[PDB]
Amino acid sequence: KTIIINGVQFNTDEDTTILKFARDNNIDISALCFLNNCNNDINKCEICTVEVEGTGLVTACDTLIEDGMIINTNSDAVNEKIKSRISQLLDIHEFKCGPCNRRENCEFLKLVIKYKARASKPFLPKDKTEYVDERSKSLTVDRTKCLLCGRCVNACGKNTETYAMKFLNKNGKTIIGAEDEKCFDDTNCLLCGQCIIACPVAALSEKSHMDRVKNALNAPEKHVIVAMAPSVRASIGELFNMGFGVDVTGKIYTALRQLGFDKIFDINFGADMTIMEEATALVQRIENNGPFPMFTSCCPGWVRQAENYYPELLNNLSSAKSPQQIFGTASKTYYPSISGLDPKNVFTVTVMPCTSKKFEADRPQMEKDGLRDIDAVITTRELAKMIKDAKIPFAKLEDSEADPAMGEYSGAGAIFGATGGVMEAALRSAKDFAENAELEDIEYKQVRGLNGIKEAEVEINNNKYNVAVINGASNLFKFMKSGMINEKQYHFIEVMACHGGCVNGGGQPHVNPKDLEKVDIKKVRASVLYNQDEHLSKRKSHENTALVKMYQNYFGKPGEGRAHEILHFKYKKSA
Ligand code: 402
Ligand code: SF4
Ligand code: SF4
Ligand code: SF4
Ligand code: SF4
Ligand code: FES
Ligand SMILES: [Mg+2]
Ligand SMILES: [Mg+2]
Repeated sequence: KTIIINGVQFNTDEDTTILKFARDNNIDISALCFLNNCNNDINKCEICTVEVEGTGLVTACDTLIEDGMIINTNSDAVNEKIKSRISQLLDIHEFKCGPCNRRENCEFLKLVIKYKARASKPFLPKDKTEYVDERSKSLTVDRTKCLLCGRCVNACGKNTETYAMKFLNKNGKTIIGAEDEKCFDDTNCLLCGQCIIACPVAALSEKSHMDRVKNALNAPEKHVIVAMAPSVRASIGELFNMGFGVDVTGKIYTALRQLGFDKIFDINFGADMTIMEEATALVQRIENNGPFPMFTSCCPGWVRQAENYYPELLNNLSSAKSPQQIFGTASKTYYPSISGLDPKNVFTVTVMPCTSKKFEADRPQMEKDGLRDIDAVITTRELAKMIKDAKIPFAKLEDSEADPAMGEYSGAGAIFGATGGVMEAALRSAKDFAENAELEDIEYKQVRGLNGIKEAEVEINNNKYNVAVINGASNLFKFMKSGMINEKQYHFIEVMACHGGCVNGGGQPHVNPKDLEKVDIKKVRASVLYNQDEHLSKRKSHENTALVKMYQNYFGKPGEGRAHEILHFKYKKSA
């Protein structure tokens, strides 16, 4: 094929779109509604408009290149078309970037600046209450910012296949939202926040917990613990112009101390706990020849998916609490026993790459004697915002260490944030538990990677067992519906709602689609975790000294008695 673009001749054999071919050859073509290899089929944004000689104006993002095409990407007609579309978007957009949470990384603002577009008449809604939905424990909608680009709908479709995010006809105009415009929590929505990640503007956000945290910090009698998820140390640096794949653990500890948190712990400790319980439970099921399979339960998105689509699997879920909740429980029980603090004055805050964690933390039964396991959950973005608001020079901070009591962790706990990490850690402990030995080779590279469905045959003590890692909610649906679950007998199955694992969580920093083309964000974020695992002395959860001390001195033997009674949570289906 011979393609003429802006007077430049190309000879190619590729069968692709104008947009992709142009961007492969460093030709600038703007785009908005195009993301995840699809656009808004109904109301195309037409920001990707180009001029094809003989045909007229076309959308580059969904138009294949053809031999003889003469394309102009920067003609006056094209620019006036694009500018017109952007102006029409501005007509329904509250253009107040000042207090906006996407001010520093908004795509729409970049487009407005680029094409110098102005609204025909500024959209200044006086009461935004009709435009805002904050009923959810995880997600919030601000339709004064919504461009109706459909990116959240497509992302929900491709990531979860639930289509919990839909186009709706409200009042006679189109909005996006949950089924029947209900609160997302009350639908089949997983609260995974992939829709947020896909959003180019501030229309979709996480349910803020920053005020809980601030009020707790400023409350004289409250002792505020903070603990960050595995993924946070591999991600937040992005929001401080430090680049991708940068380990910023120590800087985070320092920043948290400067924020005024009273205790600095780590969720990876909780991960080691979860492994302590779950590996024990797995060995128990192995020696009892059942029941099989056992599913992980640490992902609240997956838990909600099971609740809403496969309740019969609820009794197959591990009873071990997630690292977050198990850490919280221990923070309300064990921690006061080694600190002298009044448990009621303890306020436990987690930092998560996840929006669903907010819902998990606010589950009614996630408490004991009137004390919440977790009192607040802030996302990576929220923590970054809190750091910036405090004018803390994050990139220049010196490394500090976490408080040891519930802050030490192994590499096994460290790799939790990546798909297949929980599986690998769990196997590392379970083999040692079952064989009553301390094995050398602990790396299970078969369960790693971005493959949607991963399988492995592991040999434990005498026999062989089948494990599966489900990478993404849509892949859970595929795994179940295709009957892959019935092809063989599975014994242990990991499920993560977000493809790539928690490193690609709904509470993670937004990334420019261009940088998304430049960088494999999932592998790069996971690389930090695996690198931490490689260079750590202890690489098994049961080799965690602080954790071993905690079990020996307080909880006793895992998987039973005190440990089972306090550190476990069971989901029950309804009759
Ligand atoms: N609880 C918990 Fe987890 C741990 O440890 C996080 O904190 Fe994850 C991450 N990163 C998130 O959110 S949840 C799913 N299990 C894998 S990792
Ligand atoms: S969504 Fe973007 S363009 Fe709209 S107010 Fe916020 S920063 Fe400005
Ligand atoms: S919420 Fe965001 S992603 Fe969804 S249609 Fe509106 S602007 Fe697009
Ligand atoms: S939170 Fe997840 S399941 Fe719910 S609408 Fe958004 S992408 Fe879909
Ligand atoms: S994979 Fe991780 S970030 Fe995504 S919903 Fe599950 S726990 Fe949250
Ligand atoms: S980016 Fe092509 S129609 Fe929206
Ligand atoms: Mg299309
Ligand atoms: Mg305080």
